[PDB]
Amino acid sequence: TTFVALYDYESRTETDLSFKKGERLQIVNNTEGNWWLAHSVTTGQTGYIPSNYVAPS
Amino acid sequence: TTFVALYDYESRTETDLSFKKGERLQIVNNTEGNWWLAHSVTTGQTGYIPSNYVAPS
Repeated sequence: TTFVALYDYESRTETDLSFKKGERLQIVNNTEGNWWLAHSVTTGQTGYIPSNYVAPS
Repeated sequence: TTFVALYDYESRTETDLSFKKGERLQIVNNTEGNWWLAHSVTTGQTGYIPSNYVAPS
């Protein structure tokens, strides 16, 4: 499966991809899973996590 | 819904969350969508993208 960018995006970190509207992108298989923005109830810290590292309670 | 961390994770960028195995985490609503590792066919560059910025071809 190929995706098309709907908008321009500028990278904020060393790991995200900059792209322009119209680019064709393919999903890369990755053991970490998709990444989600999460809040730790335990510590109060907040940021992105790799989905394959967690499980529902 | 709450998730539990299955492993320790150390942050690599300014935006990911470090956590220890056993922490309780909640998903933050986010306009960007989940993030996926992608390869640009157009440019050859590779990195994470916000899913809500793309659509299937």
